[PDB]
Amino acid sequence: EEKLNEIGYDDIGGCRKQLAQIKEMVELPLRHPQLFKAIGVKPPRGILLYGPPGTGKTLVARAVANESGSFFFLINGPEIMSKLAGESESNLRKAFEEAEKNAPAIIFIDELDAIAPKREKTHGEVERRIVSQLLTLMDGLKQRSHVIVMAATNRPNSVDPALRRFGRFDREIEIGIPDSIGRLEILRIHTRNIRLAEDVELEKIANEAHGHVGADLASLCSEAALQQIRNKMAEVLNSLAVTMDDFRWALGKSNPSALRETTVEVPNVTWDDIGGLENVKRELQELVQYPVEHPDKFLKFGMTPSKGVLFYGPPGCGKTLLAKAIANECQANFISIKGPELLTANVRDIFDKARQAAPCVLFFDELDSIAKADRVINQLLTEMDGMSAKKNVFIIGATNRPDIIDGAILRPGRLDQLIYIPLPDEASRVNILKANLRKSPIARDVDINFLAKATQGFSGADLTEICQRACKQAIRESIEAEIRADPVPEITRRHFEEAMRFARRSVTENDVRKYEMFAQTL
Amino acid sequence: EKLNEIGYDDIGGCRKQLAQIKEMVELPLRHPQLFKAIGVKPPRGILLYGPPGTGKTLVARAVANESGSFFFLINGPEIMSKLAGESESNLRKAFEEAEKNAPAIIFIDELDAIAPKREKTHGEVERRIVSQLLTLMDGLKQRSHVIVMAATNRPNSVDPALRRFGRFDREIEIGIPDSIGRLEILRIHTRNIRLAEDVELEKIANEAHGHVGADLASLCSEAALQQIRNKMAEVLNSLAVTMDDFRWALGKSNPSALRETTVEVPNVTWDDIGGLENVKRELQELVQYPVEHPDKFLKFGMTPSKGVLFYGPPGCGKTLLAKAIANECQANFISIKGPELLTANVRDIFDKARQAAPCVLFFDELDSIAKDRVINQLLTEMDGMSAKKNVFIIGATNRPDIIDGAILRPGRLDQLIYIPLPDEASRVNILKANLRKSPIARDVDINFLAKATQGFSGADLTEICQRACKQAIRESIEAEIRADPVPEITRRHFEEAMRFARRSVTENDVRKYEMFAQTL
Ligand SMILES: */C(=C/C(=O)Nc1ccc2oc(-c3ncccc3C)nc2c1)c1ccncc1
Ligand SMILES: */C(=C/C(=O)Nc1ccc2oc(-c3ncccc3C)nc2c1)c1ccncc1
Repeated sequence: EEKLNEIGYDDIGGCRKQLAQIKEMVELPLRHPQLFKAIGVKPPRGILLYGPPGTGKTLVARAVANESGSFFFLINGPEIMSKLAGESESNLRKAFEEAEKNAPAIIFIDELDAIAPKREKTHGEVERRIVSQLLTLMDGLKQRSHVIVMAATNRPNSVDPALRRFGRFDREIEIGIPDSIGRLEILRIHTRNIRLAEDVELEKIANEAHGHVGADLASLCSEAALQQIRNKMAEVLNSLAVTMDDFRWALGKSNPSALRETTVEVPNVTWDDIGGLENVKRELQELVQYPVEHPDKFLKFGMTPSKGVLFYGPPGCGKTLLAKAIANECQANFISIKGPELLTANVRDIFDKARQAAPCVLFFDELDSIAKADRVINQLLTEMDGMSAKKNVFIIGATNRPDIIDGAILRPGRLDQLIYIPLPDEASRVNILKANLRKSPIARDVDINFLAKATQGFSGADLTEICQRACKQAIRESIEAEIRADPVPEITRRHFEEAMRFARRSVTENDVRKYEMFAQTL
Repeated sequence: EKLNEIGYDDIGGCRKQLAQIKEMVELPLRHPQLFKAIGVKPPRGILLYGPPGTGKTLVARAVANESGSFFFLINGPEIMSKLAGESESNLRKAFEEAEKNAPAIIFIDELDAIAPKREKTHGEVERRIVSQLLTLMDGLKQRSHVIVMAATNRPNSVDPALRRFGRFDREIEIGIPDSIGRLEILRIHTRNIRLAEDVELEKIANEAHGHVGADLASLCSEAALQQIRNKMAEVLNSLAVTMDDFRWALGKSNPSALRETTVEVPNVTWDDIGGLENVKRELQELVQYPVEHPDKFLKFGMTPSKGVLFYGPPGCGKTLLAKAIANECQANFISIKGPELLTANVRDIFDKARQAAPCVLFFDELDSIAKDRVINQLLTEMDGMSAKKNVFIIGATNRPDIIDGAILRPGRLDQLIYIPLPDEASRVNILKANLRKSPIARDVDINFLAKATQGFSGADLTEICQRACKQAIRESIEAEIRADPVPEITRRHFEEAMRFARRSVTENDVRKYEMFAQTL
C-alpha cells in the first residue's frame, strides 16, 4: 500500500524521453488546467503505451498519478475477463464511475489486448459486449472531466481498431528496449539494496547487456547475487558483497528476451574508426546534416531536401559503418534492417517506427534481396513514395550488386543519389587497423604504417581477419608457453608476419572493375 | 445547449456535400407540400461514409437543428453493449419516438457495429438486431417524415441488405478536405484560441496535406502547447500562438490520411509546363469540348471517345499534362499508380470517378498492370462505362511496346498521344516554373540555359535546378561558419551544376519512340 503510493519518476528506468513526453502530456494539464484552457490546448483522453514485456511501462501510469496527485485506478485485463458475464461489465463501469467521482484521475488498463482483442480473435458474444462497453465508456468522457485513460499492450495491432480512433486512443507511446544509459539506470534502481563490492563498475555491465530489458536486468542481479552465495557457501552473512566476477558470470549465462527486437539508438561509431574519403564525407554531410541543422537556408533558397541514397560498392563493412557514422555525427537514431529480416505489413511498421523518431537514418542492408529485376518491393515503393520530403527521415540503401537493382527504387523521389564506396586507401587502412586493434595490446615495435603500406586493396573484413589471425596466434603461444611452464604479453611483429602470409585478398581487381565500370556508366 | 446550437457554419471541409444534403433533407422537410404536389419522393435512407475524423458525425445534427426537425441519436457500440433484448428495445424506442415527433432525423453512428457483413456476426443475437433494423427501416411509411442517416467508414462493411432500395439508397462520401476545406476547419477550431498578428492560416491550410479536421485540431493544440513551452497574470494575457508554432506543429504532425486517394482540381496550369500546341489542342478537343459544349455533340450525333494512352520518354509531363487539362476544365483529378493497383479496388476507383460527373482518371505506369486478374477486371469495367458520362481515362506508359492490344480498342483507350522531349520554349517554361520559389540572381539568363540544355527531360531540369540550390546552400553555410554573403543563386552556381549535368534519355530511346510513332 505505502510502497505503491511512493514510486515516482526516479523508480522507473529505461524510458527518459517517453517519461518526459508523458509528464508534459499529463502532469502539466492536471496541475494547471487554467492555463491550458485559456490558451486552448485540449488534454489527451487516451494514451496507449506499447512495447516489449518487462520494460516498466506498467509503472509509468502509477508514477504519473503519484507525482501529479491524481487518483489512480487499475484495471487488469485478466481480472476483468476472469469474472462472470455481468460482473466484468459492472467492474468496468464502476472503475470509470469512481474515476469520475474523484478527479483528476488516471485509469490504467493493463493488458488491453485481453479485454479488447481484434474482432477476429473474439468468438463469443460476451467479449464483444465488453469491447463495446469499453468503447461507450471511453466516448462518454466529457472534455471537462479530468480523467485520462492509459492502456498498456505489446503491439497496438493486437487491439481492436475501433479503440485507436480519434477520441478514444489517439496518442501512442512506444517504450522499447533501453540503451546503455537506460540499462545503467535500471541497474542502479535494482541494486539499491544489494550490497556491492568496491570493484563493481555497473557502466561496463550496462554496456555489455545487449538485448536486455528491465525484467532481464533484475534476473541478472539475482543470478549474480546467487553465485556469491555459492562461492561463499553471521560473519558469513555480513561478509557477502556481490563482486564484478559474479556479474560477468551472470551476464555470460543470461538469455535476454529482447535479442531479436530492432534497436533504435544513436550509434557509438565515429568517423575516426572508419576513416573514409573526403568526398563521401562531404556528400553525406550535405545530404543529411544540413537539413537537420540548417533548415533556415533550405527554406530560404526554397529547395526540397532529397532524402534517399543507394550506397554501392565492394561487399565488406564499408557502407554500414559509414551510415552509422553519419547517424552519429547528427546525433540521430539509426535503424538497421537486413534483407533476411524483411524476407522472413512489416514494411509499414518499420517506416512508422522511423517516422516516430524524427531525425533518423533508415538503413536497408542487402537491398538486392528485395529489389531485383514482389509483394515486399511494391510495399517499399509505396511506403517511401508516400513519404513527405519535409520530414528528417533519411533512407540509406546498400547493395553489393548495383547492376541487379531495379530502376523503380532509383526513380527520383525514391532514391535519387548514388554513392560509391571504394577500397580503403592507405590512410583509411591505417584507421581501420588502429580501430580493430584498439582493445588489444600491440608491441611498440609493430608499426601500423608499414602494414598499411604492404596491404593494398584489402577490404574491411580482411583487415579485421588479419588482426584476428595475428591475435589468435598470440593466444596459442600464451597457452603453449603456459603448458611448458607472461612470456607473451604483447602481440609482437612476428605474429602479424605469420598472420600476413596466407591472407591474400577477398575482392581483387577482377570485381573492382565491375564497380569501376558501373561508375563510368553513371 | 451547445449541441442544439450546431449549424452549417460549425462544420467544415464538406461544403459541396452539405449543400447536397441540404437539398435532400431540408427543403423537403420544410416545404413538403410542393414536393408532394410535383411528385418528388424524399429519401428515407442516407449513408454518409468516409475516413475517420471528418465532420460526418455532425452533419446530421446540423441538418436537424437548421431544419427544425427532431434529432435522435443511436450509437452502435451503445446498442451492442446492452443485453440480448435491450438492444432491440432501444432501436424500437428510437424509431417509435422519431415517428411520434415527426419530422425527425435518426442518426445511427457506426452502423458497421450494428450491421456488419453477414460473414461476421457468428452469434444469433447479432443477426436478430440486423433483421430488426431492416424491419424497422422497411416500416417507414412514405407519408411519415422520418429520415434515417447513418455513418460508416467503408460501405462495404455494412450488410449488403441494408444498402438496397428503400433501406439506405442514397450514399454521400464525405472525404478528405481540400485547401479551402482545411482553411475552414482551421478557422472553426481557432475561434477561441488567441492568434498573433503574424499568423496566416492560408499557408497552414495549403501545407497540411492528408489532414482531416481532427488532425487540424491536434495541430492547433500542439502549436498552443509549444507557445506555452517557449513562454514558460501578465504571462497568461501575453500568450498568442505564433506562425513558428504552427510550422513546428506541421513539421512534427503525423496525419492519419496520407495514404488515402485525393480528389481535387489540381493547381497546375499550362504555363508551368508549356507543351506542344498540337497536344494542347488535341487534349482540349477530347476533354473540354464534351464538358463545355455538349449541345453540338448531341446535334452531330457523335459519341465522344473517352480514353487516351499517353506514351513517351519517362519524366513528369505525362502526369502534369493530365493535371493541366483537368485544371482547365475545373474537373476532378484522380491519380492511380501501378504500385497501388498491384498491391475489387478497381471498381472502387471507377465508382469514385463515376461519382464526380466531370473527372480525369489518370492511370500511371499502366505497363505494370497490362502485359492477369487486374487487367481483365480493368478491361471489363471500362467496357461497361457509358460513353455519355464525363469520365475521362488518361493512361500513361513509358514503354508503349509492352502494352497489350486489348486496352487499345475503340471502346477502350482509342487514342495515342506522343509527349516528346520539351522544345526550347518548353524548357524555358520548366526552368522558370521550377525556380519560382527560389530567389534568382538578375544576371542568370534562363534563355541561354534553355539554348544549351538540349534533350534534358523534365526530371533532368529539376535535378539541374536542385543542384544549383545545393551549391548555394553549401556556400551559405561555408561563409557563415567562416564569418548574407550569398543572398541569391549566382551564375557560377548554375555553371557548376551544368558542369556534370547528364542527359537521362539516350538518343537511342528517342529513335525508338520515333520508330514506334512511325508504326502508328
Ligand atoms: C563488416 C562486414 C559485414 O557486416 N558484412 C560482410 C558481408 C560480406 C562479407 O564478405 C566477407 C569476406 N571477407 C573476406 C573473405 C571472404 C568474404 C566472404 N566479409 C563480409 C562481411 C561489419 C559491419 C558492421 N559491423 C561489424 C562488421
Ligand atoms: C516527375 C516525374 C515523376 O513523377 N516520375 C519519374 C519517373 C521516371 C523518372 O526517371 C527519372 C530520372 N531522371 C534522371 C536520371 C535518371 C532517372 C531515372 N526521374 C523520373 C521521375 C513529376 C511528376 C509529377 N510531380 C512531380 C514530379
